[PDB]
Amino acid sequence: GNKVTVVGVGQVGMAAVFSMITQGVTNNIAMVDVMADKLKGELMDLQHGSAFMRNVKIQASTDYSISAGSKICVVTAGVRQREGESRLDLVQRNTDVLKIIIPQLVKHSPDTILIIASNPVDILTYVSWKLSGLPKHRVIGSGTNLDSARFRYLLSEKLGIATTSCHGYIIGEHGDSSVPVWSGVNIAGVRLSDLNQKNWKETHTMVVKSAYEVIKLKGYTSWAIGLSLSQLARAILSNANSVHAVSTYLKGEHDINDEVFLSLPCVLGRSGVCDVIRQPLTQTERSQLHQSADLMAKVQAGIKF
Amino acid sequence: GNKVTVVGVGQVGMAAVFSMITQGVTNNIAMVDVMADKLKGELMDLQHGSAFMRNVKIQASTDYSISAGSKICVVTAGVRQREGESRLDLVQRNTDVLKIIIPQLVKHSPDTILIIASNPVDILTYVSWKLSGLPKHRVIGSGTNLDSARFRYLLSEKLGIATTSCHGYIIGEHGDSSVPVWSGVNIAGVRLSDLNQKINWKETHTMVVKSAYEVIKLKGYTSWAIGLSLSQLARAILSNANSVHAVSTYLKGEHDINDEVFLSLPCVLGRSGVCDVIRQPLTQTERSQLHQSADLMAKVQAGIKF
Amino acid sequence: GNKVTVVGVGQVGMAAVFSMITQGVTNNIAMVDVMADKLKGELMDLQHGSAFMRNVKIQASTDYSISAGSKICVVTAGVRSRLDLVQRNTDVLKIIIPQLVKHSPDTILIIASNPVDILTYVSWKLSGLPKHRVIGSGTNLDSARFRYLLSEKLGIATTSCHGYIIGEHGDSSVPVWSGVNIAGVRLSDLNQNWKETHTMVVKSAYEVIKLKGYTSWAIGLSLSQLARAILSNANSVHAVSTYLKGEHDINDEVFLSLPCVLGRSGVCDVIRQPLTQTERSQLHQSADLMAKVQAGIKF
Amino acid sequence: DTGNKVTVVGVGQVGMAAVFSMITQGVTNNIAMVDVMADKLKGELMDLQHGSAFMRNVKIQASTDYSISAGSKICVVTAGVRQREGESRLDLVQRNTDVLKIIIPQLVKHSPDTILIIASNPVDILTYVSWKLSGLPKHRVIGSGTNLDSARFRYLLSEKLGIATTSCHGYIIGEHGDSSVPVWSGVNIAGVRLSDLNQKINWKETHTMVVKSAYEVIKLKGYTSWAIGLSLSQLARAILSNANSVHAVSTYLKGEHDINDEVFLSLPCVLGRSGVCDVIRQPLTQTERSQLHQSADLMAKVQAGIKF
Repeated sequence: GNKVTVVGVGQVGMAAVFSMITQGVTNNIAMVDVMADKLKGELMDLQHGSAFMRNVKIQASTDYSISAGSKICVVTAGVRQREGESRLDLVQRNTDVLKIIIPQLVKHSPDTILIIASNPVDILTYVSWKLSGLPKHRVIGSGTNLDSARFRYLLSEKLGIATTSCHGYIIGEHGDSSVPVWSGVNIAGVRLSDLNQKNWKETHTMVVKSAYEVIKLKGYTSWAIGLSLSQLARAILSNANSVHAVSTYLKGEHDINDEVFLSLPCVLGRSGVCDVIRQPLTQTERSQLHQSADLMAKVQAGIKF
Repeated sequence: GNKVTVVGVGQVGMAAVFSMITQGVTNNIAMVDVMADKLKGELMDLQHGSAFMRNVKIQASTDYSISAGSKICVVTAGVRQREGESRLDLVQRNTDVLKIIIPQLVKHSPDTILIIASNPVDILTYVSWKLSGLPKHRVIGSGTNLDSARFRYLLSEKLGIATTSCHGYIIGEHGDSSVPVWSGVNIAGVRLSDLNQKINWKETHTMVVKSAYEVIKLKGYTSWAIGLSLSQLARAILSNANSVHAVSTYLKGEHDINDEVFLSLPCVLGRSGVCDVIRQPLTQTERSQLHQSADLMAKVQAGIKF
Repeated sequence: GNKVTVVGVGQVGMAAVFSMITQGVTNNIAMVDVMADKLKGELMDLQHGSAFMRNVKIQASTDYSISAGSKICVVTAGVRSRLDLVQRNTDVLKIIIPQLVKHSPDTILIIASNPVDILTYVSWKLSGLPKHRVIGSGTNLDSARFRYLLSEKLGIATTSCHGYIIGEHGDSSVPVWSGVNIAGVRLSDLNQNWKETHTMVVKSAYEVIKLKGYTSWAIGLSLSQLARAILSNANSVHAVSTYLKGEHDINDEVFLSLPCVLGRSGVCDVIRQPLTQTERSQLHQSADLMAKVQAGIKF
Repeated sequence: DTGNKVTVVGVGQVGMAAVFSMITQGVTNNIAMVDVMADKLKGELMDLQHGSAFMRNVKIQASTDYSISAGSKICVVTAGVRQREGESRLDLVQRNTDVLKIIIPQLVKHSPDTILIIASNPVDILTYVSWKLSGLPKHRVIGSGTNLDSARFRYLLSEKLGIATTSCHGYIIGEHGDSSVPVWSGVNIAGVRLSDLNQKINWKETHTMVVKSAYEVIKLKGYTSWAIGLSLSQLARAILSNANSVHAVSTYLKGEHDINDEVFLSLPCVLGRSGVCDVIRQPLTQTERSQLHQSADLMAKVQAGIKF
């Protein structure tokens, strides 16, 4: 009832699996990738570590039949952009990988929920949704969940107040164009303009600026997205109805008419997206969302399915 | 540096002790009361189950010396209201008990923080503060902390959304006249006036207060819920969390209140006690209710024989 | 499914429920007793505390129908000559047990009423359930405290001190010294008297009742541990009152504690310890006496 | 406050798995990472901080300057080379010793009261090398040794029997790897020795599986990371929490089991805040003693060829 499949045993996929099994998110994991020896090595390494825990089942194979009956499939596979490759060509090369992966996941787990983590995550969540044939509420992307959490942490740190009392989200397109919803940020219910306790825009820039600096320094990110994926899996498996900013089907919210995926705070539970939190955005916040959706729709129109 | 004393091994005090040691809040607990056999029996019952919890040092005695060096003293000792007993009579009977307890705690733990959990909690937090001689930020009462948790739970149940995204506080005087700060309620950053979700409101607060009294009417007392509440408050302080909790706190100087009373406000709690008070922009109706409660509290305080 | 019903909302029953909900053993609890106002009072007190926790379902009623579909039913209800005391508890259980089995035919029974061994036998017989689906709290608590105190004396963590008390709960229980080891080293071999540790574990248990009137926290924690083992399918080993006939050359159909492997189906297996003649004679002496008392019970 | 400060040396796959294990399992809230790769250190630091909302509050430092390790209670040493094709044991030991000659004096310079946990391979010899280089008391230097293999051993016994690992007891001791010693004389299930077991749900195969599967991991991905990271986190917790729990770790062996060689090999040790508080003295059989003595003999000879 709690089986999770992770596709891709690179840095992100292995950090996701390891976060999930050690944080007790699930005790039933499958890993799929194309490199048989690497897959078996990671499988055996984790099973040797399972020694420290109780009842953890791990499987791994190049054969997607190993994923059968998964409640969630987490997709981390993709390609890195080549120098001088266009944005559309990079999306298409990832799409061609997902053409192979996505229908196989659904064939073996027709009731699954998909969580897409491959970059660029918003358009590849749309692509995976289209390829899946699944309902819109059963396909999400890791989106801005990690950035929103780090945002709240940094606000909490500046204020000397626990993160559990500092509330707010980053929405929209993952990365530099994402939208800090300052109009909803509040500390114990007090909006920032109202704070009388014992500029801020840099905090958003910092969060999206640190994320790209990691890749330049160590070549990739792994731990933070791994923890974010583990949190999203827990919310779904435990039927938490907790709220997470994740890439989600956007058309029909915020006057957006383009069929795209961008991050919004979503109520997540066993059926997937139960509802989206409808934030009263300012016109400035809304216009940025619309601009991201328009540009993303234009790239999507060029994808060859 | 994590020692907690619990005064009173009645239902509330034992639920607090059990909550703290089974949830890892502290590993160093002292229980004080006047009932020597009951203290020893509770001590030995908790010790008999030692293999089923983290290692903990537990002491129990009628001698307050075992409380020496406590970071927090949780005071749950007191009487239960008698049939027809007036508020003044009940306050004075509890004050008489506190006159014995409080100076002994402060003698052995001059640097302690007091958490008062006897009813009526707001006035008895004031009494304990006045008797203790301690700084105002080092004496709090359980206040509306549990009421506020229940408030957010009932919002969560009505909306189908986890309590971790349903935000709001009940402030003021614990009980029928407490104040739901509707103006600050928000769901994932969305005020109620702007809420547009798939899955009236004022009933929720009435449900919190009516069900609270119904517990006391049916079994005679509350124990489990308040025990968990006190364990959460102790955790916030011991762990230096700077988390926000609605607790009975020194009110003069907040919201233009000039009465030296204690009522609940959301407090930032850490190792020093109350680090700060969250200053909510109250509506006129919310503010006037707080003021009326403060005025009535001052009048009852003037009748207490110290 | 993880629904647990606790029968009896006295001190032991409430301590078991509170341990289970706060230690995360289950999020689906039902409580049955005969006093409705006390029942709703406890229900509501726990529900208001669940405000601090995620999705916990609690029900409480004098009607056994609210126990329907329980994976485990924990029975703490009892009454305060020894045959007459056993008879009065049997009459109470004559009403309780058939109703529990009616509403949860696939349930496992954990009996906590005293005297636990004979009342586990009585519950099993009244239940019509397979022997592997009815256990008693038995010596599980005393064994755990025994290991803790050995560890404390040796200055080594309890997780490396191993051993069990078996047999009849209380003064006649059997410390199985032949199986006690520290990191795989038997006590006679330790290169880094003892009987007093067993005596004090059973002496302490009775001292608590004289001092505060009852025990609650320790047995509550023990019951929570047994429930977790069953619900999580741990196959962990716990000394519990269990069907004895056929083990250790016992021919009488009685219940006493042995270390049992506990999982989703109940007792998966019994750990078969090589007992000394003294250890086995004590077990047989207890079984012999239990058979004679059971022979006088009017069902 | 550095009361639980851990330094991890080396931010390769082992060191990062140890760091991540410790901070996400709450073992310590104060960690320092030291290596020679400035950018990698900063990237790992920032990656872990980026995920700060998803773990308990923690102070993380990372630097090529060992000054950041000052006041560490434990230093976990994972830096080292990977054996090259055809490389002799002597050559591999000396290449790792060259690295430790740099690392160990710097650790004890900045944390004179620290405990060392050595995790580079070959762990038993390199624990001896680190002890000699550190000048620390014998009970304050240990190696990861056979702790993980003992846990896997107990897990395999548990899987064979259908009984939780918490009731399957036993240790592998001696030299980590092919020559390690399963202490069959001390293996027991809920207090019952294997020769007495009569339960519902070839024994030697279990130890062979543990050693052969460990080698296979290294052949397939090139290294182990997740399992050893969890093992190191468990050892750190035992020491930091003063647990006095028993772990098979590489430890000073002279004077135990009639061994006269100043070597390190794994024995079950009681671990707490002072380091090794005591060694569990198992009544080993002739065969178990023979294997342990042979490993100690050979290890003394390898140690004699090390150039300090």
